[PDB]
Amino acid sequence: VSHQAGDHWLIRGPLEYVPSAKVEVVEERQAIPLDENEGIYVQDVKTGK
Amino acid sequence: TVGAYLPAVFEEVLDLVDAVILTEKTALHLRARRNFRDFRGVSRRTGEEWLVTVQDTEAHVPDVHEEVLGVVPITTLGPHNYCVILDPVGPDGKNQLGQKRVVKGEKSFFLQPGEQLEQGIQDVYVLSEQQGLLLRALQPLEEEDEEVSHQAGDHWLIRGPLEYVPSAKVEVVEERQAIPLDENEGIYVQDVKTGKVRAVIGSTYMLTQDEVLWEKELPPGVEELLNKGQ
Amino acid sequence: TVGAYLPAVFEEVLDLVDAVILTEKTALHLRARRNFRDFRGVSRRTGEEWLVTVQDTEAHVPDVHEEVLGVVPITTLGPHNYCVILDPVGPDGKNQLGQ
Repeated sequence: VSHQAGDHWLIRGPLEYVPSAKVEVVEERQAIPLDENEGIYVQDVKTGK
Repeated sequence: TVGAYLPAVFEEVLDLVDAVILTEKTALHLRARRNFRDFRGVSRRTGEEWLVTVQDTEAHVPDVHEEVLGVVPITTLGPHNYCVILDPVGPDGKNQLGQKRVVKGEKSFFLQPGEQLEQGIQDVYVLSEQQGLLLRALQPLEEEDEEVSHQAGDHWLIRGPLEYVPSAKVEVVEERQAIPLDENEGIYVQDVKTGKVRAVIGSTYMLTQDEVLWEKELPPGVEELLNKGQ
Repeated sequence: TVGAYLPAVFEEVLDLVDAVILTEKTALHLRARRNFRDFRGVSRRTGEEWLVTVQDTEAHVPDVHEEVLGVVPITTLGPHNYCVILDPVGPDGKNQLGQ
């Protein structure tokens, strides 16, 4: 896979990661657990939706 | 010559001069006190200045014709760095007085005599999708960027996932950022070139080069009735 | 030469230099005071720098041409460790400045 300068992407799951010299770790991210009745509101910042 | 030197009767001994040992992080800056051909046979004129570097010799004993002006540390640029060189040396080996050269990237070099950096060593702009720069042309740009031309005093916007290093002919006017808006939300924008005001509604928006945010005034009772009905 | 050394009339004795004993956890950092060919025959330029390690010799007597800068401890990475090296040495044996 290829990425342009300034692009953000997410890596997830059971894995080992060593940041390449060309990559900055922006933040640690964690999944939110939700039962069939529970939810969250999320904003897609690229489209604002 | 190594060993004990015994001077001839008319040779006055003055002092011992030790070598300046060069390293790939340093260079020696010299000036000619008179005309001569140097350590590598290059003809030097009076008051001429140059650098000696490891590619010439690993140690130099400064000649009786050479004034040592000092040791010059290497300017190192990281992959994400740039710098602007004032009075840069040209192809005829002379300082290009009043001009600038912009240097980018994984590069290390010594500033030649009379060169200096405009603002030291600087960071490349890395812009995300939500970011842009407003740029001003100080002089005409012809094919400088991506097969587009700009007149002096033009403004334009660059946006999105890119690296940017401003050409010597370009001023960064401002850092500019997109405004996120859901399908019912909006902003008023005035296109200053035509003067027209419009509502931008329902998507994340980046103000193009001509535009400003426009403030809508309401009659003095209405602004309260929007809060009371909120 | 091992044993008692008797100096010739013109040889001024200065001092005894003991060997730096190397271990697989250490290396000796040296600089050349002048040009020479070293303990393994490698040509050294003035102000050049290098490391001596157990793979070269188990003990090293620093030559009169070699300035001892110090002992370098080994950098060990566990299976779960990583590190970033600044100005790393390239294929031509020179530091890649800024990389």
